Amino acid sequence: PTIFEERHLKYISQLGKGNFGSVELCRYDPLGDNTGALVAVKQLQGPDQQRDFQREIQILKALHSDFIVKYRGVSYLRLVMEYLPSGCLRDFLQRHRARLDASRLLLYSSQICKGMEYLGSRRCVHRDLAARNILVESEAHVKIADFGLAKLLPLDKDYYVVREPGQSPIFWYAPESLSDNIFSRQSDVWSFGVVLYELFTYCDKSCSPSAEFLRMMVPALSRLLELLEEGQRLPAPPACPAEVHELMKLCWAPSPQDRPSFSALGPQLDMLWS
Ligand SMILES: *CCC(=O)N1CCC[C@@H](Nc2ncnc3[nH]ccc23)C1
Repeated sequence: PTIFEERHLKYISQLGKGNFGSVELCRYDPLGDNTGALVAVKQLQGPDQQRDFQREIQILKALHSDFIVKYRGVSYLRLVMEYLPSGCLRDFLQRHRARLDASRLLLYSSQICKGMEYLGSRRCVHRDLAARNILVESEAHVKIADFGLAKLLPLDKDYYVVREPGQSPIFWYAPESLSDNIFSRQSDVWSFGVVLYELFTYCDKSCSPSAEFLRMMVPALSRLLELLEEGQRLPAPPACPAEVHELMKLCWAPSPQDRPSFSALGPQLDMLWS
């Protein structure tokens, strides 16, 4: 049930790639007759990376929420998760933009905020919150995924300092992450603000965090950190409700201690409805 025999995991396709592993679509088919259930299987494509992967597995196994991708088990080596055929929220928002209204965007925002609130209560920093890392379960249900960069906060420290700088697109990182590699539940809040912006632009590539920050934009990271320190922010998405934009601005407070908490954002997102 929680142990998946390797010989019964039948390879179908690649669901994703992202340093230093792959997510594959597999069918767990012990009968070998193509009637078994579909599963998403993560594996490393390294000694420290192996320690990193086993930590990811321990983090995800211990998470139990409707807004967090379900852990199924392991195969001995590989992490088995539930398969969400709708895939990432980024690509989903692009294919269904003429269908999802403000209410719907607000429902996804609420569900993600509930998921982050729960991660925070687990002393877990996600570090990579973005629409491409969030999965769609159904039309009215999103779940947070990709815990490959997630960190557990020690009981006496509310932040974590990363040794080597990030390998993710710089446009989701908080100023303190860009300058000092400081990651905390508050830097996750900053990233959540960028997710709100992604939602309200339906992840449109022309006004995307990368496209729009680059045109507002010496190394690029230092230049982005300069824009941000001056108080420059991403513009309100086209037709964005003022209140949603005011929330993104709060998430984007310069000092981590001034950003609203996930528990304060939730009732506010729910009040705007869905
Ligand atoms: C945006 C493309 C996309 O759908 N992605 C990014 C690559 C990894 C994919 N992960 C994934 N897809 C389906 N079901 C999953 N369960 C766990 C991880 C899963 C998402």
